[PDB]
Amino acid sequence: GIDPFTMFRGVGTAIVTPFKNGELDLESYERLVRYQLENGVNALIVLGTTGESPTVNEDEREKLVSRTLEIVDGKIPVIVGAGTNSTEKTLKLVKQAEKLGANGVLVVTPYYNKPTQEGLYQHYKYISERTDLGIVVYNVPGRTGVNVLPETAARIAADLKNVVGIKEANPDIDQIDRTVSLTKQARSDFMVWSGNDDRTFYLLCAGGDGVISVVSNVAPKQMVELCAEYFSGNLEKSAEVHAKLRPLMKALFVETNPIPVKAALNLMGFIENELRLPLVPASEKTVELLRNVLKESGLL
Amino acid sequence: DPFTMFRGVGTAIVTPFKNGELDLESYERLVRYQLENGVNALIVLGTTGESPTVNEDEREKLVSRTLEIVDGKIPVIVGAGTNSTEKTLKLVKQAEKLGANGVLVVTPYYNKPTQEGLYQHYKYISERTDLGIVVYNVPGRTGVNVLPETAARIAADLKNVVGIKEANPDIDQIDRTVSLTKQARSDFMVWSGNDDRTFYLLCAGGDGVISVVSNVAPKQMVELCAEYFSGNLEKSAEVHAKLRPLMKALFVETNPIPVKAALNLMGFIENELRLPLVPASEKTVELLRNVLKESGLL
Amino acid sequence: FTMFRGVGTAIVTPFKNGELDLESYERLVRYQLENGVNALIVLGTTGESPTVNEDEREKLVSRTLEIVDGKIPVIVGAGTNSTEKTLKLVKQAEKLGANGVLVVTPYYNKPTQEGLYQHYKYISERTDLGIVVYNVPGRTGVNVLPETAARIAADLKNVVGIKEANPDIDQIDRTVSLTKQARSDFMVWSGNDDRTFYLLCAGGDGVISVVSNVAPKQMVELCAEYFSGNLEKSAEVHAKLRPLMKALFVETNPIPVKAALNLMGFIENELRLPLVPASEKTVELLRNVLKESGLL
Amino acid sequence: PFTMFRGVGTAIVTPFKNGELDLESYERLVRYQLENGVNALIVLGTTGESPTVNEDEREKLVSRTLEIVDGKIPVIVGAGTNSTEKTLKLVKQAEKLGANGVLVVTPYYNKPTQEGLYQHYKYISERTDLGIVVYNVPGRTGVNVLPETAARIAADLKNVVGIKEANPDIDQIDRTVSLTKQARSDFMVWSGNDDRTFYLLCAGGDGVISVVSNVAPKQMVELCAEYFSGNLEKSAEVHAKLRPLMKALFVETNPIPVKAALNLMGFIENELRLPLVPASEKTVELLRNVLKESGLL
Repeated sequence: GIDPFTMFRGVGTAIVTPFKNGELDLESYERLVRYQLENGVNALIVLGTTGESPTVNEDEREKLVSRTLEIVDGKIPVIVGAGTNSTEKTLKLVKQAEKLGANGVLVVTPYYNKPTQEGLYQHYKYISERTDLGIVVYNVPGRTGVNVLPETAARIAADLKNVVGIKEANPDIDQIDRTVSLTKQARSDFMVWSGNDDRTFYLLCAGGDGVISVVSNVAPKQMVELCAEYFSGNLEKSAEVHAKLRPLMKALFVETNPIPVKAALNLMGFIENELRLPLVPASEKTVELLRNVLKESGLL
Repeated sequence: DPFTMFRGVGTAIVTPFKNGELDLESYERLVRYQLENGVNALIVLGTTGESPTVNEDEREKLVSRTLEIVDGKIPVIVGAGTNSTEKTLKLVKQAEKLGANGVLVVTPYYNKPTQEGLYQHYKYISERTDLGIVVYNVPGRTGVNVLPETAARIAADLKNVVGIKEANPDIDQIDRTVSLTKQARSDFMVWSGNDDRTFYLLCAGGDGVISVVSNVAPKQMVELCAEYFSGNLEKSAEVHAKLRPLMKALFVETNPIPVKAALNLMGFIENELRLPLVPASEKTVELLRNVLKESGLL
Repeated sequence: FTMFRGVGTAIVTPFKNGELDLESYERLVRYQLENGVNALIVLGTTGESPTVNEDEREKLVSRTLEIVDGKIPVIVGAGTNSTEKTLKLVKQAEKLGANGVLVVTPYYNKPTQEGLYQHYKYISERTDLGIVVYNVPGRTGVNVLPETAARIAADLKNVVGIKEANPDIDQIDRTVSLTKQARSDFMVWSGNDDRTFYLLCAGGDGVISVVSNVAPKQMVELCAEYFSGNLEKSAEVHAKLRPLMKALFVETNPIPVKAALNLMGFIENELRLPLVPASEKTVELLRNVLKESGLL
Repeated sequence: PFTMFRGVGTAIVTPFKNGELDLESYERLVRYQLENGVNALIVLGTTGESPTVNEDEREKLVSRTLEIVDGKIPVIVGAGTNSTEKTLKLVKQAEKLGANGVLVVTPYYNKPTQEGLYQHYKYISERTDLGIVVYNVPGRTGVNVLPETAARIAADLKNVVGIKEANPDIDQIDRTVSLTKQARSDFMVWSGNDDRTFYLLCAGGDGVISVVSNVAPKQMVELCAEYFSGNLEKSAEVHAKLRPLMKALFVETNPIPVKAALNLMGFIENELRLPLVPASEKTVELLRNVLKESGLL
């Protein structure tokens, strides 16, 4: 089976997970979700890297996913980060998300253990055969130590009907170009979304479908506009939007994400600037950089 | 406990599987092969032991069986780190309860902590456990590199941290990790995390290796270190050069895929792994056949 | 008007019996002019500038200029890692009647960013010929920072543009953006065939090409579709050309392209040491790709 | 055999003053090298700014070097370009001037194939009597000589005496030493990075062609000499003590920092030729501190 509502185009926000006094801060979370919804965002990715999946426990995951679904109420698909480096454990998280009523799962290539390409394929196949959710492959070699080859992504697209697309966070334009080209040749409706905000414009140019975004946490309307202008055939306006957002795109990565984005959302009054070890709050220099860029972007 | 402060070879031992379960009889044979050949420590449930796919119940069985066989002859150090500081503490406590002599704690992978984050991660754990802790740096797998200055800060401040397994292959890092850590604390241990860097890490002033190659060639890796420690640098270098083909072959695919194929060729285990890992290709198996034969191991 | 838009072909320097093959060469120039190429770059990397002596240089540049008869710009590779020698080469180009010079960042000696600025400044002030900065860190060991490129753009009016062969999309993006903010009319051409489409999307002006040696009409088309406002057709030309773009770099350029031009009957497959002719594997690949491509 | 030195070969700078060779300062430097026990001199290497020294100056610099040295140690002349034809010419010029050997860089910028590199050195080998030193420096050239390629060279071209290995990867260092000496037992492998010298010696190599020895000849000599004497701990201690200076000399592209340093020491004018320019104030201040710390100032 499969859930086609996961086949979104445009911006899917990899939303942070707000904490306060060491627990989930769902009141702040709800404000953030509504901020996304009110600003034209087309999907919500919960418990991705940006949402600190490594440090959110099982009971917290269920609470956060359920609350998200309640707020969203079917307006846009809700896609849940649910991948580890164990194929068995990954299936368990996928099934928990399915049980909760999620539309889809975002499933990272196993990190740290560096599986072969055939291993990656078998990993997704095992999951694909045991769920009715739409599955999004998540490639981010900088974090995981492994890169899904475009040919491997294409084989997945052809064989695993459950897998609806891929979040491509390898910043190499050769990879972006070939991932878009090969997967869509294998299956014409396979989606390819940028996993890098600053690659979005070029991934659209390559023939892709949008972005699963960090920037949209703080600037959803602008990221939406970037994509919307492109799809409208207004390449020049899309590029101008991309240009305008550049300072913010870079500033959100001067330290490991989500450290800067949480500092920025705290500056804007949405959340407490609290993360879980081994992550720690942004440096004073990062915070000063964000303050200036946000003010210059009219967000503060 | 100075027991964990081993010099020489600590074998990062594989976890044998058969028909989807732990193969503890094969594991016992491997452990005895290690003991018979003079290795100075065992590291259980490291990367080579497929820690990501071995469940909690299996971890208990595997660690208990190891201690039963080893019977206090050499330290048993248990891999017990995740990318969550809270969960890592839990794993370390379980390891303590099991009777581990120490823990090997990988830098959090995938979430790319800052240097202050790495420090705080080890400080949090170090202050809350009675066991010796070995920092494990392996940027190629984790996405993060512990700077030599950060390792030195850890050595100076965290008395519980007994040393570092340094698997960053850059000789500049190797040189500086050894130098800065031992300046911070004279008996801070530094072991190579790469078999083919062992010789140079020894030259840099380090203490040995936590090894993949010793799963199949324990005696030769022990000889490499022993020749060095006894003042015979050129003989150590010769041992190194003779092992180089085997050292290279064991990483032509992601470890432990080749080492399990090798141990299977040698009759020790079934060639079985857990997804997302899969058995070695025919090309890899053929290479191992040749290299193991040349080495006098087949 | 060295400010060309579209395709500027980095043409190979044909040899035969260890001497310049000026006969084969002229055919190739015509092959170029017939298919709407917008410029010619002579004695670039692809033209084996390192192994072509000064007399050959002169004979080659003059023969080129006579054939082109002013139809399109002739831009001559004239750069070494010595600022003083580079000037000598640039003045020579200027005297033979070149329209512009392609000046590679000093290779091998890894100058500082200030060093690169003073390098182009010194040359720029002692010539009245259009200058193209040429950045290709993979070969030279140095990368012109976009901010350095933009400082060149703003300060040195003689510097007309940059050939950007750093394949990193981040660099491509920033080079285009900063230099054009510094100076609206500053030109940025791709130095990698397989980056052309993206460089165009980035606001660039075309490509100084290797592939165009063998498929000039297609490269021109790739650009023309883009300039006309047909982004999708352009991307398709780009995808269709992908096999050939890759095949031409399976060994160090121009080893593959010369082999290809030989398959197509244009030149003899001869290079000068330390370059040697393509392997059999390379040749077989090229034969297949060229056929699939309709060029053989 | 005279060319087959062990220990320190100084890649000596080329001094300039008011735009011309400063042979008077150069002679002072050469004497500083000899006095401090250096085992060879490499002239017109990267450190000697070979790209910007004209043909006439090359001759004047080489001739003066041989006159001062008068056969005490091998004088090896940097004589390689990215053109095989031109390289042969420079090699012949060096040979006619009386150089004891030539240091021949892998062709830079045109990225030759492994076979091309082999044919490049074969072509030169068969056409001169001088000992040739292969110079591998991928960071500057864009090409890396494979250890297997260097071993083929060792086996085949009896005229090639050794290699200056400036690829800083310890794997490459290890395998270049290992494979070349297996091909030919007396093939020399010298480090082309000061901060790799200790490890290259441990690998079984033969010393270093050095930048640091320009300012600290005796210290670099001691590093190698302690190792060769079987004094591993002492060699390691020299290595550790030289770390600050080794790093400071490359905070900007060599020879920018080493010229600033020699100028601080009063040996030369701080003048380079474009596209090189003098060291920044930050670099100058670091060198001052590091040199005083090292007892060189």
